[PDB]
Amino acid sequence: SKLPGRLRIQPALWSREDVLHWLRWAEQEYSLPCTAEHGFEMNGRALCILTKDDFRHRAPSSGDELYELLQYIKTQ
Repeated sequence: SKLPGRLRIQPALWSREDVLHWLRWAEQEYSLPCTAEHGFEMNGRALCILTKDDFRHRAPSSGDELYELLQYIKTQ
């Protein structure tokens, strides 16, 4: 329920591995269908430039809550 320590940095600094870790953490945290781990093959700087519509394109069932989760982490 608490964010993994490696993800406790501004997301623009996340590695590609961190992004994948984040998606797996979010799927567990939100009970999501798990069909999203391989639609964000990019690091955090790339992830942070995607729009909400891009998230919906890449994760049609969960993109909005993933985007909103990322937006919250960007405030931390």
